[PDB]
Amino acid sequence: VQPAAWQVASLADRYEESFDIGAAVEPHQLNGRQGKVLKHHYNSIVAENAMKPISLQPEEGVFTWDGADAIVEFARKNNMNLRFHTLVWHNQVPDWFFLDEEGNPMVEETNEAKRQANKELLLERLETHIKTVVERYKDDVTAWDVVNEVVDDGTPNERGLRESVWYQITGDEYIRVAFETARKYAGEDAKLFINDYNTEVTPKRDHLYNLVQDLLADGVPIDGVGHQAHIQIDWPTIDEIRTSMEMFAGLGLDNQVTELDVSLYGWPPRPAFPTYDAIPQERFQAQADRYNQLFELYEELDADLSSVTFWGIADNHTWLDDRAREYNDGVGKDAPFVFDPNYRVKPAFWRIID
Ligand SMILES: [Mg+2]
Ligand code: NA
Repeated sequence: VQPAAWQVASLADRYEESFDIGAAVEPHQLNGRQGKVLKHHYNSIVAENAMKPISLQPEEGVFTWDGADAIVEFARKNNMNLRFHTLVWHNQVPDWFFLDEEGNPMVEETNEAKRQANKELLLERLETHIKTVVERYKDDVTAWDVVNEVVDDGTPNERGLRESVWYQITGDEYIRVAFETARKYAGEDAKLFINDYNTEVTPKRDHLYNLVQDLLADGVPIDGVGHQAHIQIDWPTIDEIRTSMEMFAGLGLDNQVTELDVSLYGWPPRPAFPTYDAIPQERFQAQADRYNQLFELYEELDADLSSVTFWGIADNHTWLDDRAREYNDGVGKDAPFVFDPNYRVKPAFWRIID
């Protein structure tokens, strides 16, 4: 019988000399016990959804600020650092960005001259998006995910870049423009990150390594790498995680762990247990060991790691459940955090609080 999260020692306090402790939040989770857990264990937050491009500009010139503002207000009120997630991504990004002046998808265009025009139009839209959003949240955001997931899992081109709508339309230019615009409007002091998953493993790691070396050499402003750390119990290895973080630190970049979850399953996450109560104790203990080693590593690397954020708060809310449902016929429960669905501490908590 584990105690409630607000009854144990604060994680932020335990790691205050090492790094921020962060959580991804939705507006509705800012009160209640989620609220209470946040104020007690965390000194940083990020918007799980309320700040992605489609959440902020769903039609051109129509900005929808309420959710994001609610999160800001809460960070402000509770003296918490705030990551911005995210200025550019190829999902939860609104359709209108990528349509030509006659409403057709720019990617379908076959004329090399109109494509060039479409590239100028898209980059202009991006610049206008970035400038507006940054200008509003400039004074509260302490770290910016300028771009998210622009590096490919494979290698479809020279630079190892995701051939998303952004790249198909503009090559690598949106990346340069994203950072340069974000620097421009946020000021020299703002911390700009390139955020991604599987940063721990090659080829992707090397591509990002190469890419940030390139961009830096050309004076494109980029302060750090965001390691999503959607990880599993036995993968990636501790040595892979360290090597990625220490490589990027070698370049003078900051590292943050930005969306950490420790799934009870592999990839794809099958077989999942159908409910939390069905999850055998065995799995909470393998997770607990994984967390112990993971936070041993983080603390060891704390010279080069400023923030560790979980992609959620307690196991009642986690996108991993969508994945579990997806790969197990609509019924499936994961449990990635150190607090359970009822805000009680899990074996993993004790392993990282000490
Ligand atoms: Mg420990
Ligand atoms: Na640190």
